Amino acid sequence: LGSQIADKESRHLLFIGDGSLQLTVQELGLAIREKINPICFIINNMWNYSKLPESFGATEDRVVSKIVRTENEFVSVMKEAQADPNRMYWIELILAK
Amino acid sequence: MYTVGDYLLDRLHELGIEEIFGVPGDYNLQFLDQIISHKDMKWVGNANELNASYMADGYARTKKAAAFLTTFGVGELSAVNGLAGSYAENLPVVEIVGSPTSKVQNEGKFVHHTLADGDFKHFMKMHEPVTAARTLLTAENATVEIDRVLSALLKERKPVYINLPVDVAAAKAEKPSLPLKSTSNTSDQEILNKIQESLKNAKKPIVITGHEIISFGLEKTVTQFISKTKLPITTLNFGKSSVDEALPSFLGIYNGTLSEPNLKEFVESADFILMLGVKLTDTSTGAFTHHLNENKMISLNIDEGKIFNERIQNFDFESLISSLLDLSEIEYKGKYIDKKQEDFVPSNALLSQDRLWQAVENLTQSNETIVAEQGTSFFGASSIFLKSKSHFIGQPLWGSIGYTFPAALGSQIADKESRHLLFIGDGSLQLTVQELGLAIREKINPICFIINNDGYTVEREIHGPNQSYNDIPMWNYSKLPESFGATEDRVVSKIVRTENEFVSVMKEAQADPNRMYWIELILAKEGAPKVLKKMGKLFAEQNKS
Amino acid sequence: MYTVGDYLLDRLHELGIEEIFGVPGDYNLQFLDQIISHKDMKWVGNANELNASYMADGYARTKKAAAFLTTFGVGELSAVNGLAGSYAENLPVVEIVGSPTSKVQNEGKFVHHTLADGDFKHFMKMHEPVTAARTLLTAENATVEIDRVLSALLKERKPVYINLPVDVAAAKAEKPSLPLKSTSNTSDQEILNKIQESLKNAKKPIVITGHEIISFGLEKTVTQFISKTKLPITTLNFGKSSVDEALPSFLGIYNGTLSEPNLKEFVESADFILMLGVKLTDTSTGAFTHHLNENKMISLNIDEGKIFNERIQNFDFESLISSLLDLSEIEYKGKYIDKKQEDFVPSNALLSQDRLWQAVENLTQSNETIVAEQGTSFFGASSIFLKSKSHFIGQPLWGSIGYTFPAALGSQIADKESRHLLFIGDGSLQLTVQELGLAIREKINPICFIINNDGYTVEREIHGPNQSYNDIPMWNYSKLPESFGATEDRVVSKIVRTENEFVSVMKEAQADPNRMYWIELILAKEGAPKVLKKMGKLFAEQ
Ligand SMILES: Cc1ncc(C[n+]2csc(CCOP(=O)(O)OP(=O)(O)O)c2C)c(N)n1
Ligand SMILES: Cc1ncc(C[n+]2csc(CCOP(=O)(O)OP(=O)(O)O)c2C)c(N)n1
Ligand SMILES: [Mg+2]
Ligand SMILES: [Mg+2]
Repeated sequence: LGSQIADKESRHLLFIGDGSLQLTVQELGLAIREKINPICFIINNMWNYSKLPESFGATEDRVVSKIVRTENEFVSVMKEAQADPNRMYWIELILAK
Repeated sequence: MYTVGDYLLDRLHELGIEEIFGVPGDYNLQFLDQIISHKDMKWVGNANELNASYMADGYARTKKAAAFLTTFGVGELSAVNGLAGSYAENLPVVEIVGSPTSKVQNEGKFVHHTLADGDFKHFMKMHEPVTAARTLLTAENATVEIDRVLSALLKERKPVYINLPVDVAAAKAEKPSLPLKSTSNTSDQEILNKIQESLKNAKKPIVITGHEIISFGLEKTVTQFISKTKLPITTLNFGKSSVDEALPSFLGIYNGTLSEPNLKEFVESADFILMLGVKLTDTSTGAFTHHLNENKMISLNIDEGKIFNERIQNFDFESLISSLLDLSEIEYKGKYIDKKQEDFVPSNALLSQDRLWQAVENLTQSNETIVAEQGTSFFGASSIFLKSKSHFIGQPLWGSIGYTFPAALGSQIADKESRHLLFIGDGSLQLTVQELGLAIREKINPICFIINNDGYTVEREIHGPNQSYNDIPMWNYSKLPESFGATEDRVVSKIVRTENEFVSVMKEAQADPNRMYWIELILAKEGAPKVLKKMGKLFAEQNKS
Repeated sequence: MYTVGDYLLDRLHELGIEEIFGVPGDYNLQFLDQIISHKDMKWVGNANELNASYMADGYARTKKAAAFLTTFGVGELSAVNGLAGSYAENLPVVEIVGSPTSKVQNEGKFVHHTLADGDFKHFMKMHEPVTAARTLLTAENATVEIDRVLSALLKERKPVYINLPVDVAAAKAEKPSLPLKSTSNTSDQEILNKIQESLKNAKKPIVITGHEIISFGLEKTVTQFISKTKLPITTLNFGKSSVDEALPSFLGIYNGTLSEPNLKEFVESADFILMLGVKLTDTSTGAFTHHLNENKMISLNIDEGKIFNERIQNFDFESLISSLLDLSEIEYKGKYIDKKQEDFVPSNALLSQDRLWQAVENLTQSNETIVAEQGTSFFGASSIFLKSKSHFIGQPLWGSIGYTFPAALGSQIADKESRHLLFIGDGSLQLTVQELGLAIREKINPICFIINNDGYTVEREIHGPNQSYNDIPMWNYSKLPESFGATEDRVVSKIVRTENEFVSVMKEAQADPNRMYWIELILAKEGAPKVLKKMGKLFAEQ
């Protein structure tokens, strides 16, 4: 988030595990307030993080929430996210095996 | 000791100028020494002054300020045409003119580079209609005058002229403490609200940006404005790249009835038009076949602007544009046009005009500057959609052929990180070819395409297709670098006839950032881009006896 | 139909103009057709407008009138420097500028080649200080205006400017019946007598002629004047060849204290000076070290004159000179100085500057024109004695480098019977090289010497000998014709390093009148003519 604020011109892509995100998740508040637009991928594997932005008061005009399970879904959401520089993306990846 | 020369150069540094172009003469030597000694400034000497002025122009386009040095009389009058073109298209170029010692000027002697009438004031007078400010420096007025004219450059971004007598350059002065350069008593605030109110209300708005945006280096501002709002945007070819064409709300180039139908219909059916830094010229409006209803339009320019046919006098162009970012609750929720872009599949077919530009569009990459000379090149190239973070240089208002060669080189020097692609016709290259020397010396690496169609095709399309005045001597263009002293480790020379060859050489060139490419394209004389088939008939119609 | 365009061209024919130079543009295309149609006029299109203007200048020098065509804005402003130089050295050049239709100009449209301010009058205004007359033609005023400005050209032999809108060129007009264009007479008669009386009395007179003689094509008059009288004569370098240098009473070039001592002493000890068409400039008077006492001098110029420090305003320059033939009983019985004609003996020694010009002087032939660019070339070449019926082109007042290349070509076209020898430096050739194309197309046969001394030597001699701004990118000059599409049956390329090589190539070139010669001379960067060793120190002083 800090880095993203440091350079608005560089689109940040975050890859964090659900376990770790829990430790600092509260900064989701700041993300919403500061209207910054990173692409956050939260890899699964204990709470239901998908609907976290909504809890922190974000609307679909601010944060877009996704769940990805397949390859097609992944490709689609990646392109969709990169295509939209004006919103933050909150993407839950479910990895196989 | 610190001198007037030093002062001028430090001031030029503050404008962001890192290279000065031009040609030595006896009356500008010595100041030339001062340029050398300044470590933050590099001398890039041209073959001729006209080329220098064109090169400074191109430099200004990219660096956002430029300067070149000539010698009194022969130098300045050689460059006047390029300076004229810098005035016409509004580029911030300083011309420095080294002149004889004030002792000689006052004694009114018949010295070289004069009319032997002892008058030293003719040439500055001749520069009146093509400069925003001019000055003949004295030891006394120097600092004031330098600051006056450089301020005017900042204000208007039009070229300015400084006559620097030998002895005046060597005269004492103190380092500048205060920097160079209100709100129009915030009369800009009313305008912003009217723009904002109009934009909130519009069911289908169009932003049209133009050359003046480039003049002030506001491209990134505009791009960021369009990005957040998602407002539909088009540019004229006079100001191509005043926005990032890769944005999803960029429609293409609006050029009167020569526009692609969908864009034409979008623009001309809009309920609100916001024109920023635009001038409607014959070549940029499809021979004045534009339909931009003034009653639903707010236009802003450097000098003036209009709110729904009501002229405003009093505002600050630069910050007014900048303020567009602080508008709010602007978001376009409508559709655009079908930006369906296809893929080029080459064959062994000989290279045609339309196919060339199709290939160029498909093969162009990001972080590139595209320079196109008047003629087939401009007509074809200007219609291309650029990749992200790309730039375009064309001169469709002033329209001086030969320009793009030096200009390309200047621009390339201005930003080493942006790969320049030059498209110049055989006819035009002949005007300014000598700068090939500089290209080799400066070890810059542009990709030059020379369109050899055995003459002035655009002229052949306007009038006299078969007349001898449209033929030019046929040089062997590919063998030019060798003549000018280039080796294969500096310049790569090709001749291209087919589509496959073209694709291959394009990729090969873009793949090698460390060498300049000199590519001779063989197109037919009869061959012209679709756009020009029409526009040539329209030029003839303008010039009907 | 007969048109305004036709009128202009017929008028131009009467001035003796047989070729028109320039560069096409949309606003001059239709008139360009008219040039083609006229069988008595040939279009010779250049690469750029500046080159065109230089080429028209050179043409004027020889043909005694010239014209070139440009397009509004971009064309005319490119050429302005060359036109300026035509004003400065007083050459009769017509610039025709094709402009948009009067309909477009009146509606004040933002059309190409304008500042998008709807003003069509800027560029003509910019031409004010470097033209003797200008006009923006209309359908109504055309014939009158063409005649007005072409008359001014005849009067002053300075360049003139005609703005020709597309539609105005196509507008109906009648063929001219009267030819193109006196007052002062009693003061002409007085002057002639004063000249004649002074000449009969002088125990040691000197005639000094200058550029204005060339301007009016009075060279033959002057030569015939000097021949009958046997009067001592010298020219400045500003007007070299205003007399036949082969005459026995021609002393050499007077150039202040840089003059050869004997000439210097002759001129400056004269008891009577007759200066015709002369202007004293820094470069033509050895940095103003001339000593021409005004009290023993009658000077005549186009614009004004002096009889022993008494200004005249009222006279006709041309016929006043012509009248010098109708004097009587003038015959000089005194001595001259000394023409130490010594054959050049070449060795395998590398080519030096002083040796070059010695060789050129010895090897030059009759019926030749010598063109020399500012720099080592001008300094060396201007001091040469030309052979009989020879000519010289140099531009020491305006002093625009690059000039001599196009100018040489124009002059060569002007008189196919005079073999041109061009001496241009590497530095200068870079400005105007593109005209090599035209040279090949027009199948003209000049002998071009390129003095490759690896930069601007003259600048190196004034200031900053080792500075980077005095270096130029080094081209392979000999390989230039090939690049521009010449074959060996059109252009012969040489590289010369030694004296023997030079002599050989000179003779070989002069022996072959059917091909152009492209000769690259290798001189050292430090090497400069004796004249320049001094004159360079004096430029620095200024
Ligand atoms: C149009 C123009 N630009 C610049 C100058 C300044 N200038 C005068 S002589 C000269 C050097 C030319 O050198 P070159 O042609 O190599 O001759 P060299 O003295 O080396 O034989 C220069 C740059 C000028 N006189 N005219
Ligand atoms: C300085 C200048 N001189 C003349 C013109 C007139 N003019 C405009 S385009 C053109 C022909 C360009 O021919 P070329 O570069 O060969 O283009 P192409 O054949 O690719 O159309 C001419 C002569 C001009 N615009 N600018
Ligand atoms: Mg072409
Ligand atoms: Mg040289």
